[PDB]
Amino acid sequence: PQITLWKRPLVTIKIGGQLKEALLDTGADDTVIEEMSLPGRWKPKLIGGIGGFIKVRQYDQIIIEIAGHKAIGTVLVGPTPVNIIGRNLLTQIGATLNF
Amino acid sequence: PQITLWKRPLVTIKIGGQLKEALLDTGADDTVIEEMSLPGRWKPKLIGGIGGFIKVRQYDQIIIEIAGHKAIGTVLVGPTPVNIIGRNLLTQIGATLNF
Ligand SMILES: CC(C)CN(C[C@@H](O)[C@H](Cc1ccccc1)NC(=O)O[C@H]1CO[C@H]2OCC[C@H]21)S(=O)(=O)c1ccc(N)cc1
Ligand SMILES: CC(C)CN(C[C@@H](O)[C@H](Cc1ccccc1)NC(=O)O[C@H]1CO[C@H]2OCC[C@H]21)S(=O)(=O)c1ccc(N)cc1
Ligand SMILES: [Cl-]
Ligand SMILES: [Cl-]
Repeated sequence: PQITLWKRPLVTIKIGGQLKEALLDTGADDTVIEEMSLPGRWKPKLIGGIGGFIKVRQYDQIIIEIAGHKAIGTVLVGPTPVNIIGRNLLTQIGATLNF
Repeated sequence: PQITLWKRPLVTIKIGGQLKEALLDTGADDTVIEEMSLPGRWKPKLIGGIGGFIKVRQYDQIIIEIAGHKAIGTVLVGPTPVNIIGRNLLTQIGATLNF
């Protein structure tokens, strides 16, 4: 699609066999999702935004469907107030900003 | 332009006589920058992100050039780690997210 920005750019995602929704966020370097179970080994990380830092679990090579488009990459899990799709996955679906 | 997301989508911004850069951020409702030169009195506001909530300085009716395009609207000054152009101004310059 072509998504205008009068409201938050939220899309349906599928991760871990579950349908969720997430914000398409060109300001986020990495994808961060609310607490859930994912396969494989994780590594502890910190991410910082407005507000300060949070503790997250880093899982690698996770399959996610974004608005019907498959992407595979790193997913961070932790206490974000909203699920966020960052640039590491937006690049895999060929998302662009246009003006 | 049609901007890919392999690196941060930074663009030139001009406010008054000051040339700066800022992140085009579809995940930000509001535009927030770290400093503006001699901008006068502000109105207090709070905003929240990953991390928690911060006090910012709200300024209305600011004329800002964003990647060559003129916008007029609200700019927040506060402790943001990177200057961000949020949706309140992205809509004025006709930006859309595409995939
Ligand atoms: C501040 C940015 C450079 C970075 N952030 C992405 C950003 O889009 C967040 C994404 C976001 C969105 C909602 C809640 C928390 C975080 N937006 C945000 O803080 O916006 C603030 C200004 O406008 C307001 O509207 C939303 C909150 C306020 S972030 O969420 O801190 C972040 C940082 C690192 C990663 N990997 C993922 C996310
Ligand atoms: C996304 C979180 C689950 C990540 N964890 C953060 C941790 O502080 C959580 C933060 C936390 C807090 C509440 C709910 C989930 C996670 N605490 C926690 O798991 O506490 C456990 C012991 O008490 C039990 O009750 C709460 C969960 C259990 S962590 O994996 O230990 C970890 C630690 C350090 C870093 N940098 C990154 C990750
Ligand atoms: Cl530019
Ligand atoms: Cl002043």
